[PDB]
Amino acid sequence: IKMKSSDFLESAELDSGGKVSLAFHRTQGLMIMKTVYKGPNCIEHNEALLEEAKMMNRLRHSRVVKLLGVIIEEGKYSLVMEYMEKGNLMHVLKAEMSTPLSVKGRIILEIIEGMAYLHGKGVIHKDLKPENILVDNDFHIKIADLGLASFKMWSKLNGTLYYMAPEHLNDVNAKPTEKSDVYSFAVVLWAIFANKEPYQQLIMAIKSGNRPDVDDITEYCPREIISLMKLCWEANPEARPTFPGIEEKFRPFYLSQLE
Amino acid sequence: VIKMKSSDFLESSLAFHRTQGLMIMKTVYKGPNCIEHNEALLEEAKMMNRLRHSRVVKLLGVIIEEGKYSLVMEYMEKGNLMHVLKAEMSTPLSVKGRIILEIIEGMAYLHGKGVIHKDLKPENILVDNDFHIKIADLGLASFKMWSKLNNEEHNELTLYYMAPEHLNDVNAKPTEKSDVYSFAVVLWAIFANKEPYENAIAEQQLIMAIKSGNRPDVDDITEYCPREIISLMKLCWEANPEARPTFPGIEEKFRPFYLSQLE
Ligand SMILES: CN1C(=O)[C@@H](NC(=O)c2nc(Cc3ccccc3)n[nH]2)COc2ccccc21
Ligand SMILES: CN1C(=O)[C@@H](NC(=O)c2nc(Cc3ccccc3)n[nH]2)COc2ccccc21
Repeated sequence: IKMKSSDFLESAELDSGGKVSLAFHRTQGLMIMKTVYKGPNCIEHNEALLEEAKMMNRLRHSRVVKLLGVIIEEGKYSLVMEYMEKGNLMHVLKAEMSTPLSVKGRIILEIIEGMAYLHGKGVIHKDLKPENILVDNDFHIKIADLGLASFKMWSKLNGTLYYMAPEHLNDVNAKPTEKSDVYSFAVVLWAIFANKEPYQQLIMAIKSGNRPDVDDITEYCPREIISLMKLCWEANPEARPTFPGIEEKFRPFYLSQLE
Repeated sequence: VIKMKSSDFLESSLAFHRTQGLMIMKTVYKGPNCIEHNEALLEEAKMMNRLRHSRVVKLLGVIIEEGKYSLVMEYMEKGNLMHVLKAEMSTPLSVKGRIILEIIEGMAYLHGKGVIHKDLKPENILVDNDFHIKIADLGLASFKMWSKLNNEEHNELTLYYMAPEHLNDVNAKPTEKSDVYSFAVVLWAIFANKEPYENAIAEQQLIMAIKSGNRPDVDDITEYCPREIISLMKLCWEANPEARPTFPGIEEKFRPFYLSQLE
């Protein structure tokens, strides 16, 4: 679960929309490394910082990012994850060539898959956003936690409200649920077909019922997907469906009309 | 709780359900119906109905009626995997490799839910009109109560893919590794477009040969199976059950190779 800088034959640092380093590991290959903090070795939380890593490494699914390990040496604490060549969802959505409707259709279903898996494993994201959806060179996605919203030990060691559920806006104490991530998914649905980010006075608008304008989407989007985002960004969390329920409607649809 | 009425359908078994599409039925028992033995039958069905995954068959319902105990599931138009590989129209590697990866995902799902198949074979791998697959249990090997109903007196009612340990004189209980062996043989048959061991003359010659280390003929599938899938099936059909990899382990090995060389 823990690696050494020496296990990497070569490495390069790339800054993206951040401060990550790509390295070629001997046996496994290309991985992304990020130094969480720099300073003297800790004494209080080092034991459970290695256990957090073990818990995350055991979330294995095709649509979910796998934490490969941790590098702890001479006052450095760094997480190691797999490499997604094309960066994140918005980078791919703002590219010159338009992403085919078929590929956008497949991405949505893969976001559903990864989300249904994490929920089934008792994991609530609370930070689902295009910046957290990582795309490989084959246009397949993996859900990541780059804002350390689920890495509580690693968060202590060292933000978009456009995707945040209204129940969480001006109510930090409310517990994040499966319905919190469904709301974020609806805004992700919008950002996919609109190919851009949506939108104190904004927060009260979103709390009243204001949502990203469907009319702002220029390119072609099915009426059925429009209805799916509307339903998922519903004010009452109880009215919103679950990811296995989104999947049982989206999968036949994708297979009949988009694949 | 998820019990179907015959009212929705028509007789054949094969029926169109209003609002749920075409379905295939299996009438397991025809005779006197009694409420006591039925809960055990309804509960087991509710148990299978909760194995929900894109690559595993979802039992939709049961029809417990007078003179009819039936299992209901969605009809897979192209039949089993074997019928598809043996068809006139040749299947390209991209489709075969996607089929292989679907099997792994289905099996990783079932194992993660504690389900050990015990009867993994091309006959239990079902295909739709879009060349996507589902893992079934047509032999009722996991259906303890429905299988017992299928063996009554008052009622009207394989070898090539079995692990060496189960062919053995010892014949211990199945494991996850038992299914990994079955998978290795299916991998070979996907690339051979036929059942293994054609050159076998006697069943006991076969049984003793597998226990000794005989496996499907690798030379018959170098036309054309990548060296990667060959090493994989060789690893999955190892004599020692503890030396076989896990399905999530096989998934982490097959997914990157399929994306670069086959998709
Ligand atoms: C280098 N790098 C990482 O390793 C990052 N890892 C993940 O985002 C990660 N998501 C999962 C799956 C998961 C687990 C829980 C919830 C959702 C998904 N497992 N790990 C965190 O730190 C970074 C921060 C910024 C850039 C790079 C990194
Ligand atoms: C009508 N019909 C069915 O429903 C058949 N069902 C399945 O094979 C089935 N596999 C699973 C998942 C699963 C669960 C455990 C292990 C593997 C897979 N769930 N159901 C059984 O009986 C039949 C016999 C013949 C034709 C049709 C049917």
